[PDB]
Amino acid sequence: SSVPTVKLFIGGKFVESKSDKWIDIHNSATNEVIGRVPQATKAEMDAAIASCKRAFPAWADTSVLSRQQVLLRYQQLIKENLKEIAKLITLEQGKTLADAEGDVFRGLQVVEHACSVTSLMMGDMDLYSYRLPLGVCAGIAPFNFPAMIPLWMFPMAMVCGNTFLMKPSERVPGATMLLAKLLQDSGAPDGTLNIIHGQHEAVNFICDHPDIKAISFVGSNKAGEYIFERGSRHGKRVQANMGAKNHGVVMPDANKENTLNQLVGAAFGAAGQRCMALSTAVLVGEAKKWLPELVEHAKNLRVNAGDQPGADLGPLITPQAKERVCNLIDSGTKEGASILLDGRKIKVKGYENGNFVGPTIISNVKPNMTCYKEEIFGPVLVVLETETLDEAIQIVNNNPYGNGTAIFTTNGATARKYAHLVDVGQVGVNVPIPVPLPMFSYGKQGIQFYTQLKTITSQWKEE
Amino acid sequence: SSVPTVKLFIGGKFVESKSDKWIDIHNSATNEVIGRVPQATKAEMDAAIASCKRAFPAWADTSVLSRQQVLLRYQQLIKENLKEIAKLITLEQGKTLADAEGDVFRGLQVVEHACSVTSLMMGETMPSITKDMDLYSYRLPLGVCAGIAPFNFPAMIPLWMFPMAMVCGNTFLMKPSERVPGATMLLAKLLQDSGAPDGTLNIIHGQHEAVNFICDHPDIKAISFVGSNKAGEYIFERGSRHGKRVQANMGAKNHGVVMPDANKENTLNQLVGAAFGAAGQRCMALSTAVLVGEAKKWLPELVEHAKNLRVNAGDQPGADLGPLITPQAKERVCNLIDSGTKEGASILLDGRKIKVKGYENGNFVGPTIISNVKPNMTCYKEEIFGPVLVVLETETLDEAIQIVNNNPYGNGTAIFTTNGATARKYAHLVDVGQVGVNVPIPVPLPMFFYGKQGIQFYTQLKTITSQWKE
Repeated sequence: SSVPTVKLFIGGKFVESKSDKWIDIHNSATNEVIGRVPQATKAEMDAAIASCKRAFPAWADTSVLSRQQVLLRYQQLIKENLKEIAKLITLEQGKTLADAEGDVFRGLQVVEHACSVTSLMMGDMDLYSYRLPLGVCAGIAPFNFPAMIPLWMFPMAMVCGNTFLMKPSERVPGATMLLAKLLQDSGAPDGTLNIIHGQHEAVNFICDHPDIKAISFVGSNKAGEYIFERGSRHGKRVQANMGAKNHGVVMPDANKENTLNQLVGAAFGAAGQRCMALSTAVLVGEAKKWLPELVEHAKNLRVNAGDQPGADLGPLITPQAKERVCNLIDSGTKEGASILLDGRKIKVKGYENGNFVGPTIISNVKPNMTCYKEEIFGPVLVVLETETLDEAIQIVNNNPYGNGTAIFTTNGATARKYAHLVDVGQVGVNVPIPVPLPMFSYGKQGIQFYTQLKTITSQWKEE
Repeated sequence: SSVPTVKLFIGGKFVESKSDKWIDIHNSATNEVIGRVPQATKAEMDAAIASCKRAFPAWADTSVLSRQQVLLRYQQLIKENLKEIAKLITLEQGKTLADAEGDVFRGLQVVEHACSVTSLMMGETMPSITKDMDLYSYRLPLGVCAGIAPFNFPAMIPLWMFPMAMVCGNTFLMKPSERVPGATMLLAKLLQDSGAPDGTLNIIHGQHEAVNFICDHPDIKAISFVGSNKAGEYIFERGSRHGKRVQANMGAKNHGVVMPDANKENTLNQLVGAAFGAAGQRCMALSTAVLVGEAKKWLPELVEHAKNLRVNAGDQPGADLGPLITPQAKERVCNLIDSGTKEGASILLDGRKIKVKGYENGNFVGPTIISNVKPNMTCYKEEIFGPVLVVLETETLDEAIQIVNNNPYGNGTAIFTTNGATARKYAHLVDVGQVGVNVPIPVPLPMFFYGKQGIQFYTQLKTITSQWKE
């Protein structure tokens, strides 16, 4: 009758929430409610913070080797229960089983990397370089890679000696809850990790509470800047990889078939619901003639539920995103954007009630049009036209923000020129996704962030 | 005389400043005008930025080995021109010859350290991560950089700041202090003599308007500043607004703690040398001290030692502390001492009425020791920036640690004791990164700037993923 509720995580126990506000988790494949996520109340969040504070000293006093072994056990458990995580992802977010498994494998690789770190966490002029932890940390997850967000923050935040208070995606909490259950089963001390669900109000609380020494967030630029400002206001550490559009340049000498295939796979893969999604492209020179074949390749994609075989792309997380992308495409058409493929009114047999949206391609887009300004975060690929490499480079640089940029070409001179003159953190050559996840502002940067330094100097020979 | 002006340095020529607004440089020992520093106009700053941008590409494409050679020749010239820089510093800033010598010595040491960033500038690569797929990262300069130094350390701070941006491949626009630009001009001349490509370094002089320009201009990528807390916070906020990365040392407050189980004579000597050292004008000055236990009964010995300090001009011998930076600084120090006295703090030692024979016109202020200070008093909250020592009375180490923690912009302190457990307790409880043990100043080298961290700051990473399959 009543769908199950999403439990919290305080003091090493999945306690139930007393809040009255509940959000229904609608299955993106059929819009069927499959869960209920509550909004953490003030008392619940205060108890979570108290548990994190009480666990901080004990967890920190332990040696780096104990935390390393705990994280190794957690990684082993994840590897054992990878199929469960994949099924939970395909159920909640509707992502394909293959893409979910790949995401879980990437998260496991990130965890392993976090484990491979050496004793670096420790670090008459007797001097020391003790790098002590910060304290109670927190994190906010977007709707792109919810199951993987905790796998980025928990390993480093813990091995560094800090307690974490996670804010998972209220619309995809199952994956994070399963990951936390596995972590607890790994043998970690009770109270080391805590989890609370909520909305913008919860983000405000987290950014306002003083005990929160650091916070990490990824997603839209608006929320990113908002969290950055509200955190810097309270004088606490903040780091966020702002989501941005990626521009995939295509030279005429590049491999036409392979380039088109990779573009159609990256842009429309998982309905473009990736922060590294290649939502934009630039056809240089004769590449303009590839629009018909690009549309054909896009059509060749097989739309189907994430749990069914042969599913190349899944539906949108929520119907609100479908309405948003529809309105964006309508505005683009009104402004004069020449659309070539329209998958908005797609009716997937057996799942018409879902948020499925077929591949969409748009050409003749200009930098001043809303299509180039607003982030689609959907199965839409806006195509631009240029006459020379310099034009494409300038167009890509004009973008206010960008995480990754790809250029398909076989000439080494052109590739090097593009990679050197471009102002993007990550540059890919013949690869639409330079890195599976945004590394540009973690690894070394994460170690430097989640820790501090005390240069204890002493000249104590006389006494 | 005509009070020779401080000409600018744009491109490969020391172009004269056409600005109408000028500031007269006064000698702190006699308050006599010795020079006129210009207030760079919009056109001059635009020309300097254009020169920096035009020089950037050639300096970046140049091999790092050539930049290291240039820095080596510059350090050699500094070694040769040590005495000249020391004399210019003693003249303008008013410090003692020994102070300027040590300043240039630390600058040269940091330059030498930076000269060995060759291995650090090298990138990394992983061959064949996937079939016919490779990965490699390139470290590249940020672009054009800027520097804003305080009235203290006109040679050490630039020598710590700009050479890193140079070796990293960036162009630097140094904004020297409004009060002591001569040393910076001499350093720039020496650098130009080192064979550095013209246009790589540019210097402009001006008031807060210059800082506003440097922070507002978009071409500027990174900005560095050292000095007071207010100016540092303002510059950091403006850079964050305009997107400029700013690294600033604003926690200039420093506290000293002395336990009864410590070397009395040596601790007192070190405190007297650090607090009143160079008239206590340096940012990282130990102008605050917390006396615990028998330190209260030792305070008389501290005053006796402070009385031994000979207030005399730097040019003359026996100079332990020189005159203040400006007469307004002396007025402010006197006002702060008077406020502390009115607030009930006993002035165990007074130096306001000091009169150096032959240099009364200067801004000389003798050692001042203030006791009975409390957290609610102004002398504790306000930064003195002078030869004044505020002494707060506490009973246990916990009280001193709490007093230190009450000052968040206090990233610097030291503890004097003999027990290792006490030192560990002080290091842990105190929320300060630079914690010293039986040392007056905890490694004057400040940071949020230099070393490998400096390279990371003045450089960026570009992850390149290339798969030349076919």
